[PDB]
Formats: sequence, C-alpha cells, structure tokens
Amino acid sequence: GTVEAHLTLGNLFRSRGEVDRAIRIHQTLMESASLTYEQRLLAIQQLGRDYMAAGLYDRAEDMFNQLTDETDFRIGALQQLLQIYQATSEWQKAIDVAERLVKLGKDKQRVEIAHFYCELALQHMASDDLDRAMTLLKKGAAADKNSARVSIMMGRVFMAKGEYAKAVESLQRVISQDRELVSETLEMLQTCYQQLGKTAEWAEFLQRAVEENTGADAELMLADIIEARDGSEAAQVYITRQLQRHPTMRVFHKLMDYHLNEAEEGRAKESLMVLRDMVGEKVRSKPRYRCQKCGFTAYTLYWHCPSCRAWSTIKPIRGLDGL
Amino acid sequence: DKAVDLFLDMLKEDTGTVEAHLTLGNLFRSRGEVDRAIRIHQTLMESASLTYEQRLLAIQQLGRDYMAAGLYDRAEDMFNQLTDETDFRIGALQQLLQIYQATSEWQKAIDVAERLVKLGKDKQRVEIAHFYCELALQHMASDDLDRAMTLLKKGAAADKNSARVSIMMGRVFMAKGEYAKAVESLQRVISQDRELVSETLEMLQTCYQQLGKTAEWAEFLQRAVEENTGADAELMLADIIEARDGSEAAQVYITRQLQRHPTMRVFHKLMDYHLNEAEEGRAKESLMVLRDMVGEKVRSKPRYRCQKCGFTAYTLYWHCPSCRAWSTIKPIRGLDGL
Ligand SMILES: [Zn+2]
Ligand SMILES: [Zn+2]
Repeated sequence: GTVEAHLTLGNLFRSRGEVDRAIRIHQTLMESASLTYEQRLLAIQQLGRDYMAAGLYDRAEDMFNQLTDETDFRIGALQQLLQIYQATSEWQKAIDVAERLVKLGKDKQRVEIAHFYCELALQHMASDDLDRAMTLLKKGAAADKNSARVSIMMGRVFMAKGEYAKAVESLQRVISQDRELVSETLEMLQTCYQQLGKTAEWAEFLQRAVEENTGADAELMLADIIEARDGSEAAQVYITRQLQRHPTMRVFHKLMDYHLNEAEEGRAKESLMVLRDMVGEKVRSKPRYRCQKCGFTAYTLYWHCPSCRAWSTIKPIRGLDGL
Repeated sequence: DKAVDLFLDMLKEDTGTVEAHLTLGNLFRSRGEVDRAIRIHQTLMESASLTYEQRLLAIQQLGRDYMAAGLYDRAEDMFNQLTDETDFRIGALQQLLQIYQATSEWQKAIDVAERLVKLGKDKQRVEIAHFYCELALQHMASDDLDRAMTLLKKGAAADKNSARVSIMMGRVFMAKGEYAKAVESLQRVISQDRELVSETLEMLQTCYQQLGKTAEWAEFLQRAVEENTGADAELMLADIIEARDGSEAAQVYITRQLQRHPTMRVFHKLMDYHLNEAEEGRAKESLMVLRDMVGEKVRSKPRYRCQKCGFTAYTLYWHCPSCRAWSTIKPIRGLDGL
C-alpha cells in the first residue's frame, strides 16, 4: 500500500542518481513505527542499496549485516556484502562471505574466491614470503582449478624459488584453461625452458603455438630462434610467410627491420627508417588488452576490470593492431 | 495511476504540491516513462493556484517531456511560451534550435540561431551557414540551381569563412558549367580550412581539365602540399611529375615527401615503383607481401574522425552522428592521412 509506494519512490530516486533523496525516503521509512517487521527489513534492504550507490560502504555494511539472518534476504544480503568487501579490497572478508554463499550454495562464486586468494597472494609476493603466497594460491587453486590466473601466479612464485620444472607445469595449464592467455606465459616459459636445458623442445612448443594461432608474440619469439639458429635469411622468410597468414603491425615492423638491416645504404633507407620508426611509435601507442564485457581497453593485463568490475574478461587484443 | 497519486501525496507533504508534480514528472521522463511525465505535468497545469513563475517551470518541463517523446510541435508550443521570459529565454531558444534540426526545419532553425547570435552565441554563425547549405541541397535535387546559389550566398553572409559553403558553391558553379568560378570558390578552402583542402582536389582536377589550365593545376597542388593538406595532393602531384619528368623523378619526389611526411599511402606508392621494376627473388617475396598488407591496411582504415567526440567514419559528415556538432569531422592525419 503506502509502504510499498514509499519503498518504490525511494528506488526511483536512486536509479535516477538522486541517492540523497532515496536515503532520506528509505531511512525515514526504516525508522517509522507504523511499519511491520517484514516491511522494515525491506526498508533496510533498500537503504542498504542506497548507501551502495552513494559509496557509503560502512553504512551499507551495517544495513546488510542486519539481513543475513533472514531467509528472504540472506542471499541478497551476502551478495551485496560481497560487493562491498571487493569495493573496499577486504579480500579476506570477501572470501568469507563468498564461502557462505558457496556453502548455501552459490556455484559460480568459486571463481571470485580464487581471485580473492590471488589478491592476498600479491600482498605476500610483495615482501616476498614466498611460502605464504604459495599457500594462498593453493587455496585459490582448490577453489577454482580452472583459474588461469592462479596457474600464472604459481608459475611466477615457482620461478622465484628457482623451481622451473614446477613453473612449467603450472604455466602450461593455461593452455587448457584459457587459450587466449597463453601468450601471457611465453616470456616466463622461455626462461624456464632455458633453465631446464630444453631450448630445442621450446622451439617446437613455439612452432605448435604459432600453428594454433597464438599470435605475434609466439611468432616474433620463434623468429628470433630461427635467426640465431639458421641466420637472418631463414628468419626473414619465416616472418614473410607468417605475415601473409597473420597480418599484424608488430610482425610488419619486424620484417622491416630485416630488410633495413640487409639493404643499405642511402636515401632509400633514409625514408624507410622514418616509416619503420612511425610504425614503431604507433604500435607502442596502441592498447594491448580489452575487456570482452564493456570494451575497456588497456596497456597492462587487468584481472579486475576497473570499468565493469568483472573478473578475467580482459584478454589480449587480436588483429592488425594486436597480436 | 493510483500509484502516481500515492507518489504525489507523499511528495506533497515534504515539498508542496507544485514541486511534487514537477519533480515526479521529471523523474518519470528520465526513466523513459514520458506518457506518465506528461500527464503529471499536464495535471499541474490544470491548477489555478500556480504562480506565474511556477507556470513557467511547468511549461518548461512539459516542453522537455514532449521533446523526449518526439512530439516536437507540442514541444515547440511550450518553448515558444518561454522565449519572452528573461530566465527561460536562452534555454528555450536552444531547445527550439535542437528541435528544428531534429525535424530538418532548416529555416526555422536559422531564425532561432540568428537570435541566439544577437544574444552573444557567436558559435551559432557556423551552424546557420550549414542550415543554408541543407536548404541549398534541396534545390539541387531538383536542378533548381539559381535558388540553391541564392541560399548559399545567405549562408556565406552568415559565415563568410564556411568551407562547406565554398565547396557547395563550387558544385553549383560546376553544374552551371562555370568552371573558373568553381575554382575561385573551391580554392577559398585553402584559407577557410586547411584540413578540408583534400575534399576539393577531385573537383578542382575536373575544373582545371575543363579549363585546359594544367599548369595552374600543378601550381595549386604545390600550394596544397606546401600547406601540408594530406597525402592526396602528394599522390596527385606525384603522378604529374612521373608523366612530366619520368618515373625516376617521381620516385625521388615521393621518397622526399615520405621522409618528410611519413604515411602508409605514400609508402604504398613508393613500393609500387620498386615492384614495378623489381624481378623474381626475395624482392618479389618480401616487397609484395609488405605492399599488399599496406594496401589492406589502407583499404580498411577509416578516413574521417570527429575532432570533438572521436567518432570515426569512411565518409565526410558535416553533421556528426554521435555528438551532433557541425564542422567537427575532418580527415585523419598521420599514417596515412598526412
Ligand atoms: Zn570491463
Ligand atoms: Zn562528434
């Protein structure tokens, strides 16, 4: 009746962005004596959502904390608390709430739990545990065994410990977890294979990677192998063939290097070097990654999209301006 | 209906019945519930207790309601009631200006824009000229060239610096077969907008052909290259050099401009010469692969970009689809525009 109208009117002001008005309406309702207990819970819930929209997370937390012990509100209350603790980077608290949601039991929240443990592990990778970091990552793996991020971070910790064999095992898990993130592991894997004395196998790994269209990284990397091994002629032939098959400005830029280093010298090179330099500056200015959810582009890999707040949606950009 | 009345009731106890109706109508408009917004604001207008100032606010809100609904003529009837009120005049005129453009009522758009200019909105001079161009475009459909030209001249009087007016005058002069006059008009773009010179090159090429003044044409391209207007003039001038001074002399010019203003298009042109001479080997391999890739990159890259909002396109728009600004979309520079 009147109570639902009050609740709704408050909601309308919230979605309009007039959160102060929403707060006033819902708080006055929450504090009214005419309300039933159930109606009051509804008021507390909406007031909680008002505080969320306002960025008043301590206040929001107080509201939702009052609903976790209510069957009709428990699910939403934990869900909102989960959002709060992420927004405030209270990862341990986010885990605990996500745990309750999982034991209630929300399925997909295992994904976020893994990321939360990763966030915690980062705090111990800094200050260099490193045992504490690995412990957290293992808990992360337990939560989501299909998490590419966990695999990558374990690889980095293993490499820090000089455990290159174990690093390869973790890093190559990415192949079956998220193909689009394999390119993020190539630099680390290259170092690992060198430490393991398996440079030959690495060259084959890359050969198969290019065949699976891993992109410019795996191509340029294998080109440097062809060069040091079979000379600059064999490398230029390779890049030439690949450039036709997978046109990219990065491979383009490399092929110009081969020509520029072989053909000299004079006004022909002068203008050519100017162009190749232009390509280089352009490649350097372009974004490397892009959120597949909201199209937020970036320069470095974000696991948590600063825009849409989603997890593991930002992948390397493909195409001519990508890899 | 009953819900709205409930909403109005609880708002009234806090802010008064007038502000309650205004606010709630506004709230529903912003939600896309414009039918609801109109009925709320209409009900407010039925009140006998409205002060004159409050009635103006209600009129303003209904105008905005009708605009949101696309009931433009009803919106106009509202805003026209506000253009003599000091606190509402500028905003009302601007709303009307937006309406008339949305409805392609160019002459009414001109009339309100001209009043805004008088009231200090100098930026509307640019738009007035465009509106006259839109009107000119109608009398060219429709080979009514004399009226089209009359309209373009009114456009020039509003904005003597309008490049679009110069280009369209060029079109009309070319339609009349008066090619010298077309040249005089089109060449004003050199001073009116450096970045739109490239848009005149094809028309000027045609004019100079009809005039048989092939020497004055190369002279203009030199002016355009000197002003750095893009790769189009460089490529056109390159063809003139090749036919006049041979392929070698052209490759040297292009290499010069490529060292000076590097672009993919000019680079592609430079590659054509090498490929046109090179024989089988690593040349026909790497050079061909490179050339064809540049060709695809050029063939795919958009040519234009709005300098205001960043919207890109493959053809020139005078009116930006994204931000609705005029004269903001220009050719993209760098590789390979410059
Ligand atoms: Zn995103
Ligand atoms: Zn725009």
